[PDB]
Amino acid sequence: RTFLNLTKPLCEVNSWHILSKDNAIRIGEDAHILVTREPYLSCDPQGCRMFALSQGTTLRGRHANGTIHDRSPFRALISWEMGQAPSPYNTRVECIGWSSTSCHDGMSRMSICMSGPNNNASAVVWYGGRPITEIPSWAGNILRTQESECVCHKGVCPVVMTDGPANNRAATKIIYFKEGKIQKIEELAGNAQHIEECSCYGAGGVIKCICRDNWKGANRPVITIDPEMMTHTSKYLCSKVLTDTSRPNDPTNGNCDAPITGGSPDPGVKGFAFLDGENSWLGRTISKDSRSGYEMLKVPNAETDIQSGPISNQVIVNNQNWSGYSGAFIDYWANKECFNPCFYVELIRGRPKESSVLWTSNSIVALCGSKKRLGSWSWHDGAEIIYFE
Amino acid sequence: RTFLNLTKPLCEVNSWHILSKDNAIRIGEDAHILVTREPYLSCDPQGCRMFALSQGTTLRGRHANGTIHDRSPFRALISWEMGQAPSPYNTRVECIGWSSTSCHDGMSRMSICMSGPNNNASAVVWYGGRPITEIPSWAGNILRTQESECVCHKGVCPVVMTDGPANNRAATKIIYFKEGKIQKIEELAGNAQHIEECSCYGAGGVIKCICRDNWKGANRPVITIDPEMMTHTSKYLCSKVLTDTSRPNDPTNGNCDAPITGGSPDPGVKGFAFLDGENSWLGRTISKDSRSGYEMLKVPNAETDIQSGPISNQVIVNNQNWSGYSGAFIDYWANKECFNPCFYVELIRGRPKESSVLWTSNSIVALCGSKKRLGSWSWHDGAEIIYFE
Amino acid sequence: RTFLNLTKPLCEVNSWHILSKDNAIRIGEDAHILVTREPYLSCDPQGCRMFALSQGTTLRGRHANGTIHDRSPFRALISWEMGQAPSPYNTRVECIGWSSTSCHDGMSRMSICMSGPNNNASAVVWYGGRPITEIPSWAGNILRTQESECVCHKGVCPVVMTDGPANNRAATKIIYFKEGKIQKIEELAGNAQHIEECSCYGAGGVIKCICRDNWKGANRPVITIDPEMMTHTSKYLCSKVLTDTSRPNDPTNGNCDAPITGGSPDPGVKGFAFLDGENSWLGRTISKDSRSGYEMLKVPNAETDIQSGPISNQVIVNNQNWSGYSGAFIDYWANKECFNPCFYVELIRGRPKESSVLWTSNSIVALCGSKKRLGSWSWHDGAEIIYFE
Amino acid sequence: RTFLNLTKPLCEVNSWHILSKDNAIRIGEDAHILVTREPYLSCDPQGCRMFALSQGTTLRGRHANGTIHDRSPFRALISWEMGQAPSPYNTRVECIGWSSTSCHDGMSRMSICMSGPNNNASAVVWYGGRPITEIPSWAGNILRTQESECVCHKGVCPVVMTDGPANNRAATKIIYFKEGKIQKIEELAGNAQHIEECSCYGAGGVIKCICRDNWKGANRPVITIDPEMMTHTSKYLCSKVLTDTSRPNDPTNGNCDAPITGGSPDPGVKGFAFLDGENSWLGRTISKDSRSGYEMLKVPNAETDIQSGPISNQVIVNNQNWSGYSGAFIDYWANKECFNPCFYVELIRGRPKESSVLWTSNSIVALCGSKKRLGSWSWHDGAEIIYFE
Ligand SMILES: *[C@@H]1O[C@H](CO)[C@@H](O[C@@H]2O[C@H](CO)[C@@H](O[C@@H]3O[C@H](CO[C@H]4O[C@H](CO[C@H]5O[C@H](CO)[C@@H](O)[C@H](O)[C@@H]5O)[C@@H](O)[C@H](O[C@H]5O[C@H](CO)[C@@H](O)[C@H](O)[C@@H]5O)[C@@H]4O)[C@@H](O)[C@H](O[C@H]4O[C@H](CO)[C@@H](O)[C@H](O)[C@@H]4O)[C@@H]3O)[C@H](O)[C@H]2NC(C)=O)[C@H](O)[C@H]1NC(C)=O
Ligand SMILES: *[C@@H]1O[C@H](CO)[C@@H](O[C@@H]2O[C@H](CO)[C@@H](O[C@@H]3O[C@H](CO[C@H]4O[C@H](CO[C@H]5O[C@H](CO)[C@@H](O)[C@H](O)[C@@H]5O)[C@@H](O)[C@H](O[C@H]5O[C@H](CO)[C@@H](O)[C@H](O)[C@@H]5O)[C@@H]4O)[C@@H](O)[C@H](O[C@H]4O[C@H](CO)[C@@H](O)[C@H](O)[C@@H]4O)[C@@H]3O)[C@H](O)[C@H]2NC(C)=O)[C@H](O)[C@H]1NC(C)=O
Ligand SMILES: *[C@@H]1O[C@H](CO)[C@@H](O[C@@H]2O[C@H](CO)[C@@H](O[C@@H]3O[C@H](CO[C@H]4O[C@H](CO[C@H]5O[C@H](CO)[C@@H](O)[C@H](O)[C@@H]5O)[C@@H](O)[C@H](O[C@H]5O[C@H](CO)[C@@H](O)[C@H](O)[C@@H]5O)[C@@H]4O)[C@@H](O)[C@H](O)[C@@H]3O)[C@H](O)[C@H]2NC(C)=O)[C@H](O)[C@H]1NC(C)=O
Ligand SMILES: *[C@@H]1O[C@H](CO)[C@@H](O[C@@H]2O[C@H](CO)[C@@H](O[C@@H]3O[C@H](CO[C@H]4O[C@H](CO[C@H]5O[C@H](CO)[C@@H](O)[C@H](O)[C@@H]5O)[C@@H](O)[C@H](O[C@H]5O[C@H](CO)[C@@H](O)[C@H](O)[C@@H]5O)[C@@H]4O)[C@@H](O)[C@H](O)[C@@H]3O)[C@H](O)[C@H]2NC(C)=O)[C@H](O)[C@H]1NC(C)=O
Ligand SMILES: *[C@@H]1O[C@H](CO)[C@@H](O[C@@H]2O[C@H](CO)[C@@H](O)[C@H](O)[C@H]2NC(C)=O)[C@H](O)[C@H]1NC(C)=O
Ligand SMILES: *[C@@H]1O[C@H](CO)[C@@H](O[C@@H]2O[C@H](CO)[C@@H](O)[C@H](O)[C@H]2NC(C)=O)[C@H](O)[C@H]1NC(C)=O
Ligand SMILES: *[C@@H]1O[C@H](CO)[C@@H](O[C@@H]2O[C@H](CO)[C@@H](O)[C@H](O)[C@H]2NC(C)=O)[C@H](O)[C@H]1NC(C)=O
Ligand SMILES: CCC(CC)O[C@@H]1C=C(C(=O)O)C[C@H](N)[C@H]1NC(C)=O
Ligand SMILES: CCC(CC)O[C@@H]1C=C(C(=O)O)C[C@H](N)[C@H]1NC(C)=O
Ligand SMILES: CCC(CC)O[C@@H]1C=C(C(=O)O)C[C@H](N)[C@H]1NC(C)=O
Ligand SMILES: CCC(CC)O[C@@H]1C=C(C(=O)O)C[C@H](N)[C@H]1NC(C)=O
Ligand SMILES: *[C@@H]1O[C@H](CO)[C@@H](O)[C@H](O)[C@H]1NC(C)=O
Ligand SMILES: [Ca+2]
Ligand SMILES: [Ca+2]
Ligand SMILES: [Ca+2]
Ligand SMILES: [Ca+2]
Repeated sequence: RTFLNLTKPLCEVNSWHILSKDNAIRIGEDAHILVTREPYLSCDPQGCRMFALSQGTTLRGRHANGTIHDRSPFRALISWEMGQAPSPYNTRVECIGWSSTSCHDGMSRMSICMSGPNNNASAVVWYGGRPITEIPSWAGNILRTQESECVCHKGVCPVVMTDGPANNRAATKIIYFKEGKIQKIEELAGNAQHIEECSCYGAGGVIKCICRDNWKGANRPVITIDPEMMTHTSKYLCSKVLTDTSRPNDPTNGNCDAPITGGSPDPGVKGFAFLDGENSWLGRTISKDSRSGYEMLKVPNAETDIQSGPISNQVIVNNQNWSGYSGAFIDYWANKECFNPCFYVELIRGRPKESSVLWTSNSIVALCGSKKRLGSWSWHDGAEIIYFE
Repeated sequence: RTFLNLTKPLCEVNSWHILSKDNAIRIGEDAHILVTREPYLSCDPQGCRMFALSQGTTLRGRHANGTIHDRSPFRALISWEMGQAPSPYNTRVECIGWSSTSCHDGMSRMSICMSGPNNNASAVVWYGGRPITEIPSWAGNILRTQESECVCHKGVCPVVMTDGPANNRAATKIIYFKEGKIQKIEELAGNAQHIEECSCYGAGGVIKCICRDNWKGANRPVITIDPEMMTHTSKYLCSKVLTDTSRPNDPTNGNCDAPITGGSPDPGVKGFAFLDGENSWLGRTISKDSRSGYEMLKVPNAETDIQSGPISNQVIVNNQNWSGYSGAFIDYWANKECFNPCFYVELIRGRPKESSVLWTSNSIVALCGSKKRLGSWSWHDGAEIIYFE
Repeated sequence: RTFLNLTKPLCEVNSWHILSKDNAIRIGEDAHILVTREPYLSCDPQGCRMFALSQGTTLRGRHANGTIHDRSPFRALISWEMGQAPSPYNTRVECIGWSSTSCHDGMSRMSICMSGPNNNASAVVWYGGRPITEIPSWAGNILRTQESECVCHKGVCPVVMTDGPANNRAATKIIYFKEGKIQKIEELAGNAQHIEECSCYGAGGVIKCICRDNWKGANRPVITIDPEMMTHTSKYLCSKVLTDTSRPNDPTNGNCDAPITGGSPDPGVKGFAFLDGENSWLGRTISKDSRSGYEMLKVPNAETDIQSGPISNQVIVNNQNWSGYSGAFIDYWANKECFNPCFYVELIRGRPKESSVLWTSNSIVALCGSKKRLGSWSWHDGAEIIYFE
Repeated sequence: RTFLNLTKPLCEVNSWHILSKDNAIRIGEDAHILVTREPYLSCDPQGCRMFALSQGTTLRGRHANGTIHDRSPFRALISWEMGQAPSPYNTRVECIGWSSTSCHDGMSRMSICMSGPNNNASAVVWYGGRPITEIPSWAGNILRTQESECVCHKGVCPVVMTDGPANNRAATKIIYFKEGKIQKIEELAGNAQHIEECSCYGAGGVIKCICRDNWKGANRPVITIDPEMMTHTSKYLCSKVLTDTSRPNDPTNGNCDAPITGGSPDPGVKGFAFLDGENSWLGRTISKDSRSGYEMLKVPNAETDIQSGPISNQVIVNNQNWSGYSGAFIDYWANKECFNPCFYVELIRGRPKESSVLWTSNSIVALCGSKKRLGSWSWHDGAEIIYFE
């Protein structure tokens, strides 16, 4: 039992295989399943777990009414065994709040939750199930973080947090933790103009965080982190293949160093990418307007080449079904010589796209890379909204 | 593993961070959640757990009708993983009865329940999950105890118990346990005139229990116990900031050595304080009349100065929401050179304040100290009573 | 871990303290609780568990209809953590069938279930969770066993089984198991004329089993087993305090060596006694006709003196409430120099006594000895049958 | 822990004893039980577990409507503690998909699930709870596998898989795994003309797989695997006692090297046999047309002798009750000098035979061999379909 070192390179990926699917909304039509959103997965030496923000109600409960609302005192980060649906009976409360991240350093799990009023939020940083550190809001406007896993190297786990406007310049910082205790704080530097909801992974001693610019860019920011020196750089994905939502049509040429703007009507969604030269994969919603569909695109040199475009594709969720947030995680403790990319998609059901119900929740699907050429089908949520009417 | 000793000082506390919230009434509107009251938390080397007295029914069950009643043969002390709500599926029965305390000595957990008729109640003392000792009523009138955790030092865990009237002089004893066996029994000594429902914590080799005088006093008794010498003293909180409910307006001067009378309509509520010179915090309901709201007041020298008043505050539960009991606990096994104060508030829903339902139950919120200046918002229960009509 | 040796005497018992209560019918009015009957408790080095025969349905399920029926292919011996109610989610299936026993030898648990048709039943004997031995019916008429725990000594665990009529002379055997394998089989010897449902405990190298004569006697048979020699004797309880149900009024003199007839209208009920000279306690129903109420009577020399009568009494279940089977168990792994007697009462609800519902089920209460003089109250089931109409 | 080696012979079997029964449909009438089909059991050093393919809904859920359908993105292989019913709360997700196998090699469990569209399905091979290998369809037509446990020897676990028509010649392969990695792939050889849903067990260094010829034969194919050389042969069960469903009347002689055709209206059902000279047992449905009843027949030399017929029988499920799939498993880690045959019967309820409900599910019964002559009765599902109307 030792601190995780990000020594290994990323595995070659040619297609994506199914890892897990919880069918939460289908099950929760009758069983006692908690209302969630903002899910993710995170692993540790023993296996992987699902994580999400509970709304502190079940899906069939009367309190599901009004769960489109983002921030309340009734939310918490919960975790559970991968593949089960989240019930009041099988879920571990990691921390209390309405924005989270979590990662395992090889010894113990760090979980962070922000809570409080918009003008005076605070994070509590847990390690090994105990609270270690608290961090007050520095800009007085919804202190918040990744909504997917963080990554650790030799016990140091960088976390990206933002405080400030969601629709204008904000105050992002990279906080470097060890055993839950702040080792260093950096202000965001570089050419990314706005940072939300980073999706982060490690390979060859480098952590890359692929984020949501909610202010300008339909191209995604990328923060590159050295967890040994505890330093970073930022810019945008170079590729012309735009991967936020909403977004305009892909232009001739992307831009490494500035946002590519446009699209309607929404300013962003959490997303991810794996960036490894020829071995690069970008996720995005199929729709360039709405959180519908989900596709993986193999885009060689997406990180460096403004003319890069897709050479493969795999549909994860068909464009007749609702998607949601997406994020990266890796089973860093697999018995492999390489770290194999994995990702999840949040399958949002209910408001605001399905207004015949009073609630908003999600289910989860997760996939990992394969070097083989595997066939694909759509892993949509599967619930019938009529049954909830 | 070793027996806990209380040699560490209390941590400096400048504000309170969220530790846990179970949202039990919201969840229990639809899921199978047990009806409880008299909750608390208690920790051990592995972590902290939630505790409460079940009523032996679920919240939506027909048998929730009538659960304002305090003492029945269907009640039990239950414990569960911190943050979950208490269901029939995730709860451990610690002991049977209708008044309890529990605490971990570093090796094993002691749990004590009282049961029986009013005139012939008895305690059963459990240690490591096995029954060790039984204690028959000495005064023939509802033998009872703290309703929050006890504290242990070098194997010795003092517990404060009362037997006798709730509205007149009663027979309080301090019973000193080791591995669930009585080491010594003391009658209450000193200037506290009536003792109920002590909230106790250790620091600096000293256990302080802040109690409820249900006879005359709107100021809270304080018992100070030396667990090495197995002796105690008692008096009242000196501060003019009165902390029982009901209470009169705060007077110009408190009284260290007599009850301050007044207040309407209720004789008392379980509460707590942390008393550490300048580093002193008093909890109380916001209402001076009713169990609504909850505030933390930093009252330097509350223990010693009749003129001591607040220098800061933090609303825990707004005064538009119901509160209930509150009590002290500490994670004495944290990785810290000091013991950090924690507390909970019982958020009572249903009767008698909400008589549109037939039941009485509660949810839990718990917070711990921070040296930082954290923002705050109200952590009220969050259930809509209309949904239960 | 080591094999249990019955090296200690019984503890002195002056009164009985509450050990556990599951409130299963109150909870199972709304939560998913299995229909059961024939419960017991059994301990091991880690603590004690509850056991019962499930009916393979929940209480509120439609399949609860008709659960007065004793023997179906849907029944199983389930065990669960002491104090919880038995749900589909917290119960361990020990074995399949409609009559059982179970005991822990200090290394692993042996469980035995009988199943099959009346004329062709069979036992399966499990050890450490694996099936070891099978035993075919020898008399072609409902091969069956204790319905409470067995007892082990130096790895030898005797079990009493009957096969044959319930209303005439039957073929009872004592089978001595070690690690689930048969060591020896004895035909019943001595003066007991009919044996059902033995309740057994150990002390001082002797196992005593207090049974139900369903044929003739209102006095209970007593089998005395030597688990080292693997031999036994039998007779009846001597006391004039008759403890089966139904029974006649207590005569002025018992009978050590023949059944005392009389009683209407029930031929018997499972019960128990602790027999230890002056330290002897007899349980029975308060009603002499019906499974109503439950009392403990201290009857010095009940085992040897036909004139022995009660010197003290404790009501366990008042005679306005339903009782049921009762049986013995001991926490042989307690940290005491003596083995402390415990018992349980099955609190039967529904048919036949409560015919306004379609089901028959039970809850459990359990108590253990105290040397103190504890007060008592009634530990009845607590469910309101009207809520199930 | 060490790799399992198939060193032991089969145990003599003269009758079958009950091992487990989950009563899932009875319980699931009211409790939250997943819809399933294609169940099995599989053991490991600690005991045995139940397995099945969930439909990603509860039985009383609205999503149970349409669960006759075989292949959806909402299915998964789930496992749970033997004898419990499968709920969302007690089931482990082994892998995602709509065809499976699993087996333990003595060190860890391998589980394999196929998912995807009919023309582009893929297997994912898990070991120790982590994905190891992926296998794309080779024939573009529902890559699929055993639907009961595989068997391992010295770390090598062969698995039979088919891809191609269900009603014509298909491409079957035997894939030999070690630690979830492919050691060798063989095309099916020998005289079996069509292979589906193999039921496999090991004894004396040989693995025997008794399968389903869904194209022609009402006699069952038998694949014999040498797990050290990683080679096999195939033919049919010799015996005139035909054991697929549907089937014609048993002919005067069977045929070891070609299918015996006929029967109406269905082309096959998954089944099993244990083949060990005299000590040979064949399962089959009692009906020759429908999945009704289930019987075990002792058919000496069924593997070699075309004139072999039954010398004994045991009814497992009477012919007034629905059966379903059946399969082999063995507790290879029992404390016996032989490996004792076990099997399960899938008890299918709902569509198509019970059209008054919208769903299809099942419960499980499992039995193992006994050398004794045990009595038997019918272990039918036991649910009342009227309660679901
Ligand atoms: C970001 O978050 C942080 C932390 O969550 C937060 O920090 C707080 O900042 C405020 C100032 O903005 C601090 O407030 C101070 O509180 C001091 C003590 O207040 C309590 O006690 C008062 C005295 O009570 C006694 O006597 C009265 C009158 O006779 C009697 O009613 C009482 O029963 C008792 O006997 C009391 O009046 C006061 O009441 C307020 O709060 C209660 C709930 O507790 C509420 O019910 C009341 O309605 C009322 O709101 C309170 O209970 C106080 O002495 C201090 O006042 C001095 O300084 C101010 C300048 O700020 C002067 O105006 C004043 O003259 C005083 O000399 C001041 O009010 C608070 O302590 C901080 N808390 C912490 C934990 O740091 C920030 O506000 C947040 N930022 C944003 C933008 O939200
Ligand atoms: C605090 O709680 C404790 C714990 O429960 C409690 O302590 C008990 O105190 C009472 C006295 O208050 C003690 O009662 C004694 O019991 C003796 C034995 O009684 C049993 O047997 C009697 C005879 O039974 C046989 O004979 C009759 C024919 O005579 C026949 O019907 C029977 O079938 C049988 O053959 C029997 O009469 C008696 O019945 C009582 O109790 C049963 C429940 O078991 C109930 O259903 C009946 O309605 C009835 O109440 C019982 O079954 C008894 O010998 C003894 O009598 C002497 O003492 C009293 C004074 O106490 C004298 O008045 C009398 O003349 C005798 O000299 C007495 O009844 C009991 O043993 C204590 N138990 C323990 C565990 O200590 C405290 O009272 C509680 N305090 C408060 C304030 O509530
Ligand atoms: C077994 O399943 C396999 C796994 O899914 C499958 O293998 C797949 O085979 C298909 C057909 O051969 C291959 O498709 C090839 O894909 C590349 C990549 O195409 C993607 O990118 C292009 C270009 O996008 C950009 O420019 C367009 C054009 O101007 C803009 O609109 C856009 O915004 C971008 O700037 C895009 O046009 C493609 O569009 C397809 O896919 C999406 C979903 O991702 C649909 O929404 C869309 O309508 C259309 O169907 C696509 O996004 C392409 O260049 C080649 O020409 C070819 O199309 C897959 O790559 C291959 N996948 C893998 C993982 O191997 C097998 O086909 C399947 N077998 C069977 C029998 O079903
Ligand atoms: C305690 O329970 C014991 C456990 O069950 C039980 O012991 C059983 O005792 C019975 C009665 O002695 C024995 O029966 C014997 O069985 C053999 C084999 O019978 C099976 O095979 C024959 C031949 O089948 C083939 O040919 C026929 C006709 O041409 C075809 O129809 C069939 O397809 C085959 O091609 C078959 O006729 C038998 O049919 C019976 O059983 C089936 C269920 O399997 C029913 O559907 C059917 O109606 C009929 O009842 C059977 O399948 C036979 O050859 C002997 O002559 C004799 O019948 C059991 O073998 C024996 N079992 C064991 C495991 O020991 C005890 O009886 C019981 N005690 C009490 C008191 O109940
Ligand atoms: C869902 O929640 C909304 C918001 O609380 C409920 O709408 C309120 O209903 C109350 C009681 O009738 C009104 O007095 C409020 O003014 C309404 N508020 C708003 C914002 O509309 C609605 O009733 C709930 N629906 C259900 C079915 O519970
Ligand atoms: C809640 O509990 C009360 C008390 O048992 C019930 O009130 C009784 O109702 C019974 C049955 O109709 C009447 O005979 C009595 O008049 C009532 N007793 C008292 C003290 O009021 C009430 O019915 C229960 N309510 C529900 C909905 O279960
Ligand atoms: C069960 O599932 C079927 C299939 O989805 C449902 O049938 C549909 O019902 C809707 C609403 O009545 C109709 O618009 C469609 O025409 C039907 N579709 C088909 C394919 O038949 C059926 O309603 C469901 N039944 C229940 C009780 O949920
Ligand atoms: C507050 C800004 C932030 C990022 C743009 O909004 C997020 C957008 C969300 C969204 O676009 O769906 C939902 C998130 N729950 C919300 N985060 C919080 C903490 O409320
Ligand atoms: C019996 C006196 C005691 C302290 C005043 O009453 C308490 C008051 C209560 C209260 O004020 O809410 C509830 C407690 N459940 C009750 N305790 C018992 C054991 O019934
Ligand atoms: C079959 C005789 C036996 C003992 C008299 O009957 C018992 C009586 C019972 C009873 O008196 O309540 C219930 C038991 N479940 C039953 N046992 C079985 C195996 O059916
Ligand atoms: C696809 C052919 C295959 C074997 C003949 O059909 C099976 C028949 C079934 C059956 O006969 O009941 C149900 C199985 N779930 C199905 N398998 C799959 C993967 O769909
Ligand atoms: C108290 O516990 C601490 C930490 O285990 C230990 O170092 C110290 O010696 C203890 N003091 C006493 C007097 O037991
Ligand atoms: Ca954007
Ligand atoms: Ca008071
Ligand atoms: Ca009798
Ligand atoms: Ca066939």
